Amino acid sequence: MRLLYLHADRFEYKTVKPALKNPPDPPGEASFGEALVVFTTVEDGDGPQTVMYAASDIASHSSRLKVTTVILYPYAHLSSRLAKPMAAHKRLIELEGALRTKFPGHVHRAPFGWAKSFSIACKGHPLAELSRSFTE
Amino acid sequence: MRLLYLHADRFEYKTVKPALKNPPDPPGEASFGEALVVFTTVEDGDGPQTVMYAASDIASHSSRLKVTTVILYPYAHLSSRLAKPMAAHKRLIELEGALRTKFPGHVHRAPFGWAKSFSIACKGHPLAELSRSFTE
Ligand SMILES: Nc1ncnc2c1ncn2[C@@H]1O[C@H](CO)[C@@H](NC(=O)[C@@H](N)CO)[C@H]1O
Ligand SMILES: Nc1ncnc2c1ncn2[C@@H]1O[C@H](CO)[C@@H](NC(=O)[C@@H](N)CO)[C@H]1O
Repeated sequence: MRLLYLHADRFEYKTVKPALKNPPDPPGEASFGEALVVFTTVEDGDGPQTVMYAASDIASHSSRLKVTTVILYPYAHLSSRLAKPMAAHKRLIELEGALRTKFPGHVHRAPFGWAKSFSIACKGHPLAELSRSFTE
Repeated sequence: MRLLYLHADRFEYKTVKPALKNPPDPPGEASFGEALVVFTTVEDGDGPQTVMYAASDIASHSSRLKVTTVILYPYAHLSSRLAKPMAAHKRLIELEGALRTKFPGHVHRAPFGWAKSFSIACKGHPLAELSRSFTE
């Protein structure tokens, strides 16, 4: 699993056209104030262990940043070892649930498999932009 | 070399605090209308060949998108095989020059080694977000 952590002043996205056949999530759109935006690429052989490590790390980083909102944003582009879409969707769902056990604020998982426009205003402090890798 | 191609409606950045010791570029800030934003991670053993492949690909993608502005945005986070900063700066400079030989519009290389805030409004069409890897 490869993550990009962007500490945002604001974030918004809107689903456009699908990028699968039947995307597994409904279309939709959402916008946020200050949040940690976590661009999330599920990799082959990401499993339950990987999910728990990533959840714990997002929680711990969020805690030090003092953010109360985390966006889990499915993203195909951070890796060249992708999990298949069906598995990736499932791991993203589990990540979202595992995060709620570890982090007390708002957790929003964006729709999987839709093309989306988005807008972010990313902070420029030293911890505002970080990458993480998790394996098992 | 690992690239992320974001086809933006608008992009802006502002340098905040440095992230090296003496950053090699001056501080500053800039904003743009529609552009291809190319987040660029220089990897160990990126050389002149790599630069020319990447330049040609950015040019060709830009051409099909019909964009007339390319932002080369130094980015440390897309890879786990980074080139050292001094080499990375040099390759980024060469990429910028090699791009001008291949693409006829505005080329802007953002300051290397500064922390920066930024804002992007990224399009949601099917080619708006792509990743590339180049080696030699
Ligand atoms: N292994 C994986 N990890 C995370 N997300 C994945 C995935 N495989 C498929 N996706 C999702 O399907 C859309 C098209 O591939 C993907 N869409 C996107 O990545 C857009 N935001 C940018 O192109 C994404 O929703
Ligand atoms: N191998 C490499 N490829 C591309 N850029 C590189 C680099 N090594 C160092 N940098 C630059 O130094 C800043 C801190 O590492 C980096 N700053 C950034 O990556 C911020 N935009 C986000 O943290 C970047 O300017």
